[PDB]
This record gives sequence, structure tokens and C-alpha cells, in this order.
Amino acid sequence: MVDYSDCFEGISGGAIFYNTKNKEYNIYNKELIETRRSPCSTFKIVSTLIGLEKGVINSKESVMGYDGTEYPNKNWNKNLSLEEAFKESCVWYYKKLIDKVDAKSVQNILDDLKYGNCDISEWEGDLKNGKGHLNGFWLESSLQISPKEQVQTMAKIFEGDTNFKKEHINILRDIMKIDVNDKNINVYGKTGTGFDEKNKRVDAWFVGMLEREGDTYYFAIKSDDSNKEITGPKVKEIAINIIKKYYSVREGAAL
Amino acid sequence: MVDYSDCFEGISGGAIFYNTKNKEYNIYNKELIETRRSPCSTFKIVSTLIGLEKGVINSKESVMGYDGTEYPNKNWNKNLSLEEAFKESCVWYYKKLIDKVDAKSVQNILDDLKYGNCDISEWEGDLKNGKGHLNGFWLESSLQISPKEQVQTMAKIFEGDTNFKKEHINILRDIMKIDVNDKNINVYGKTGTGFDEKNKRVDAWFVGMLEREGDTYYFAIKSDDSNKEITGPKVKEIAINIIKKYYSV
Repeated sequence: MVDYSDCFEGISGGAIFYNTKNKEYNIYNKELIETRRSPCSTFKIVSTLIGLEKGVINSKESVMGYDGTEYPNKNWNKNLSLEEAFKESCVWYYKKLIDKVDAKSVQNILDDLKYGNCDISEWEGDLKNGKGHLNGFWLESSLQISPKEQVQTMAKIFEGDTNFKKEHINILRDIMKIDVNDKNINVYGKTGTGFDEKNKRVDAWFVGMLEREGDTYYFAIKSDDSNKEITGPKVKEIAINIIKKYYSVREGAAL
Repeated sequence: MVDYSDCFEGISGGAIFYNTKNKEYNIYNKELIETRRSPCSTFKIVSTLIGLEKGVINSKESVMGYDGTEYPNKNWNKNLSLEEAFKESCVWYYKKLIDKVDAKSVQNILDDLKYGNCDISEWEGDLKNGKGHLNGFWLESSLQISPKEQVQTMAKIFEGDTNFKKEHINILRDIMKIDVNDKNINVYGKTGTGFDEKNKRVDAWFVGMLEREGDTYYFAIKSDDSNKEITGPKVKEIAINIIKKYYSV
């Protein structure tokens, strides 16, 4: 176990970092990182690979066709590209993408990735929340996965141990790239924001990887705080603070 | 990219012809001809050469010894020759043949041929299908190769770029010959039939070569249709129709 409480600042949560070279895990709050929860928008990492593998999309510029629906996030109000849909967590884009994939292919791919409970039984999600077509099995619905399982899934995909094409993984790396105002830090990730009504707690995620010199760390930061203000973007700041403090570069460090 | 969709009659598939003279490929459905799939009985093209190279067989008359097992395919119920085993896609004959070759020898030969993924890890095949010994790594199992890779393998074998003896390649050419009712062209090939239970699609193949007035084409015809009625023999019919319309002149 390790203590990253200083970077959480009272926010209830946990973190796990896995290094490819030492095969060692750095775990903070062992019980929480082993608890399965809705992946929320972190599922976009996998749905992007499914869409590329099934030919629904083919590049970072791929579009799904916009029907003119007005959404709160104005970056959703257009025929946006895969890259923009990933960075803006655009649910309509990804719902239209996964509906063009047959259920058995998604099932086989989640089974092979060991993606948590691999439960896509509630395909359309929780329609009893009134959000209509802004729902799916990965949004506070049947699919659930633990932070440790997320890190194990990343490692298999990005270490080249799955059947996904290298060019498809390269598209995912490109759109996952984060700008942290330090060209020495190579961080890739995806946020997830959801509320668990059964436990009255958020599902705030930041999942990805850090390429530091010749080392690679797959990580998952997760909050379960009762404060509805705790979102994926806030858990992302915690992750970056943990990276800068405990996984900083030796060479070219700031003076 | 060419289009042979007419000859497929709505069946999902692709085709690739390679001309060793101008090094040009005629491709129908590029994404499908680059997709690796189980070779099924088209693997007999290579397992025949492995058996000959290793002395397990020596001629088109070679027999492997029949134990009296009664198979569903009554054409398998006798001590059949290599020629008959090849033409009837006799799995028991070829499994007994490959079982006499060390996995290291098969691995080195496939790696040297660049035979797709060269994955022979599931030697006994997919036993989950309940067929027991009628299974092998080349039958909806670990070994996978694309139609393009099939053509590239055929070309290396018949153009003399492999380690196989010319005498053995000639035995394979003889057993692969098919009658197309046209003495102005020579057609050679092998069918393959499988069903991919995971993806619910057939693997139906016809792989071989065409010789017509000085020109040689290596080809692979493949279907990935949902309909289990689509077998190697049906894809062979499609291949002959493609050859008659686009390669006879």
C-alpha cells in the first residue's frame, strides 16, 4: 500500500498505478480499487476500439451524422469528429456508434478484455431516468468494472496483447493525449462522470497511462464521494498531482 | 480493385488473383482478402508437402492405414490413397500424417513459408465441437491466414522459392488438378469448409492456381457468409465462374 491522501484533499477515493517493467502495483485504498462500478465515459476507450475494429469509424476525423438535437454542451451540437466526441464525452455520438455493432461482437470483445462483469444486458441503459437516447449499458447501467480491472484492460490493449490493430490503438493514443502544461510529462487518459443512485455516491474516474522515459504506468483514479460536485475532471487534477509528485521525470525536471 | 460481386450472387466474400509475371494483384473486397481466418482443409496443400518432405508419405498412392472407424462421410471409410484423401478432404488421413511430424518441424516450415500467424498451439484443434479426433490446429482453431497470404504462399511454392523438393511439388500439382471442361486452361485447387462459431460466419475457401496460354495466376476465393449452406464446394463453383468470365479470353 501507498499513501496518496495528500493529493485527494479529503475527497473520498482511491488510486492504482501498474508499472510494465517491474510488474508491480502502487495501490491506494485497496478495497475501493477492487470495487466494480459503472465505467461511465471511461468506456469510450473500448467503444472507440470496437467502432474501429467493426468499421463503424476509421479515423480521428470520423463522423456519425448529426440530427440537429440541441445539447447543453454546445460542442455536441454539430457533426463532430471522433477526436472531439472522445474529448467532449459526447454520448449521442458513442450511442449511435455502438448501436451499429451487433451485441455478440461487443460481448466477445468485453469477454476477451476481461472488462469487469461484461454485462451488456441493459443495452439502452436506464431509460427510467428520463434522459431518453442519452443512455447505454455503460452509463450507470448493467456494465461494471473495478479500477484494478480498468488498469489490467489498459495494459493488455496498450502493451499489444489484444487482437486490436496497432493502427487502431495508435488512433486511441492520439485522442487520449492530455496537455498538462509540461512537455516532459506524456499522459493519456479519459474522464468518467456518473452518480450511483443506489449508494448516493458519485462515480468520478480518470483512467489512462503515463509514459515516463522508457517506463509505462497504467493507472485508474476513482472517487465515490457523496459530494455531487466531484466529477471526472476533478479526479483528473488529483491524478496529475499524483503524477507530478510521485511519478515525475528525472531528466529535464523544472528548476 | 476489381469487382467479381456478380459471380458471388449476393454471397458475402472476396477474391484475389496474383500474376507472378507483372507482380500485380486483382483484388475483389480488399478488407476481406487481408483478413486472417482458419484455412480449414486448404491447409492440406501445405500438410501434403510436409508429409512428403518428412517421408510420412511418398506418392499419390501413399496410404496411412485405416482402423475401421465408421465416419459420417462414407468416402472416408477405407484405406484411401493421398490423391483420394486430398480430393475427399479426409481429415483422419491428414491428422494421422501430421501427428507423425514433430511440432518444431511444422513450426519451422510454416515460419519459413510465412503461413499467416503460424500458430499451431492448439494442435488437437477445437474439441469443444464434440468431434474428438476429427479436429486439428488448421480446422477453426489456432492457425489463421488471409486470402492474400494464401496466394503469396501458393506463389512461393509453385515458383520454386521454398525448401520443398520439386518432385514433391509435382505430386501436389497432380492431386490438385480439377476438370473445368476447357483444355485451353489448367485449374488446380483445394476447397475448405468451416464455421466460425464465435463470429457465426462460414470460412468457405477455394485456393489454387490457373495456367492459361503462358500466364499463371495464383488465387484465393473466400466467403464469410452467415449462411451455413455456403461451403468450400459452393465457393469452388463461384471461383470457376470467375475464371470463365474474367480469365479465359
